[PDB]
Amino acid sequence: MTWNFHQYYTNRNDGLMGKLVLTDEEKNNLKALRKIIRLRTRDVFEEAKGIAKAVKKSALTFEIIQEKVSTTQIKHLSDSEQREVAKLIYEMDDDARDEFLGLTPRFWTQGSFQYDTLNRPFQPGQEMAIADGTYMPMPIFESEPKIGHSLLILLVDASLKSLVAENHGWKFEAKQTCGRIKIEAEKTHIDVPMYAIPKDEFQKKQIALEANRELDSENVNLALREGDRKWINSDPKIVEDWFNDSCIRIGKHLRKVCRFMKAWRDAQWDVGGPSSISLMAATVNILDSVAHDASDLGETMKIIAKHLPSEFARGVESPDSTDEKPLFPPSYKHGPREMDIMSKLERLPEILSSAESADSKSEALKKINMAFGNRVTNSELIVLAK
Repeated sequence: MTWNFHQYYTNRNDGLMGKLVLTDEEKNNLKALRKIIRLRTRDVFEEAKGIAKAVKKSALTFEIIQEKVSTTQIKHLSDSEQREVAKLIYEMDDDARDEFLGLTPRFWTQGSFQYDTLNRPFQPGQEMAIADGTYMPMPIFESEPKIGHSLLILLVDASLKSLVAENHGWKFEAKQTCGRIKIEAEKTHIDVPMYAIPKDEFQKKQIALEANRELDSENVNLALREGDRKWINSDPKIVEDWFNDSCIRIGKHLRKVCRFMKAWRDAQWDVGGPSSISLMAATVNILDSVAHDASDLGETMKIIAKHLPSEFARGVESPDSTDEKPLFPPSYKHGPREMDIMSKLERLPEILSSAESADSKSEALKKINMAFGNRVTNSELIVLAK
């Protein structure tokens, strides 16, 4: 016996894609959540700007400024955080205060929601994620921009915390690269990294955009929450463009197989396993260099599973040239975490082979479900090879 799994993988109702692709409820939910954060963040920034402009209008004391702060949504910060915001607004010099009054936060979602490879969570504790970056158009800087790193972080945190304060079952979490809202009961969290981008360039492109119906990566700076290094050059559009380009170059099946590999990962580890981006990059390298047939994703997945251990062993380069660190280290550097990852990857082609030569459709299903978990239950998707 030899079985074909193309329908197992791709059927949009009962097949693996049918089980991975977010429901409408889930997808509209994530969009509603993102919209809610965007609205509050713009509101919080206006409230702060309103105070700034009152300082510009007439020299207000520091005590008056603390008073005004305490009545805005910034009141959801800690009392030390609140006075920190008041101090920063009070201390801003004329140049910085003008720039701040010009600042309007802009938004852009990154990650799997944007790559369109966001899977429904499998194991308990696994969550849907969405990252919506907040971008701050400001003059080009080195060291520190006119509008402080500190002030920008506090206002974004104030936005998130004001939303948490309005929602039972929401929780705020501060991370090194973002603020986070988690809604455990909805298996959802939203990340908000903050970026500085050149203002003059942003304005120029925006005018052309509206007239005709991207920014220079080197000056896109990710804010870091702690440590000596407040900013780092990091442009999420690099990876985003690379992946979209890869999809065009390889074909529409690229997104499906990346979903399958992420689903494999979610089934093999409740927590941990290779990052999604290392799997996508390794898969892209394989499909770029190995002949395969998109009309049979059963066969294509066997090709992928066969070549992934070699990809990971030699180490997986980031498609972003400016990242020094690989997405995954080469063998001579592997510790326990990577060794565990190598063992799982080496097992995959064995699993897919045993499914292919199972005695029946029901056993073929059980065997391939060792790789992806028991999500697909309709064994009739599995057909005899011709």
